[PDB]
Amino acid sequence: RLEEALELFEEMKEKGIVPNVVTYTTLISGLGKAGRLEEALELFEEMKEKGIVPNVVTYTTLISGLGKAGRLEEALELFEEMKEKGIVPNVVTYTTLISGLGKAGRLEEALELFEEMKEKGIVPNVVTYTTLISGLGKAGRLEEALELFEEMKEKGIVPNVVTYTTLISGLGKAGRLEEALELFEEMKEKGIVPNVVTYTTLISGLGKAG
Repeated sequence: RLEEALELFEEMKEKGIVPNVVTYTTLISGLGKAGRLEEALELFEEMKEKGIVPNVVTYTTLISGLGKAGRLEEALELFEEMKEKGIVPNVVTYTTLISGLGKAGRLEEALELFEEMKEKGIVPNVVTYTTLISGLGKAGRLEEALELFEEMKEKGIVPNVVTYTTLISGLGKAGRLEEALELFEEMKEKGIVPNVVTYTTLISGLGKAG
């Protein structure tokens, strides 16, 4: 009921009443999910200016939408600022961040973020994983992409088609046909349908040998 809440908020302000950090955090959350970013920004400015101290939720909602927007430098600004004010970031902040840093080809920083997130005792997820592995493979760092795949399984996370297609394509280009094979089999074991790219690269390598 976000539009009603807003009407109420305007009526509140009009009769000269002080907004509370809670009314602000909920408004920023609703505006953020509603995908209407900039409005959530105006509200962040009223909030900072009126001296209200934001929670971890205002920061996470903003950085999530900021990342999807592709406004990485700003999202980062926030992330750092939040860190200063002692607000300890959750899994989503990190995920949106590394997802954006990967989409931005700023890999090693995304790496550092992952190591930091693990250091702060945060739990990486299937999104943080598939994104980091796809990032490593896309940059030709196949070896690491592998290690990370393995450790991702080691934590019981089930990869999806992307991590597979990317690794198999890389292994196929690389000439490590045997592993690309066991991996093809393993990815069938889990019942997922392979991609056209996997098939063609596989037949191409399988063909060029034996």
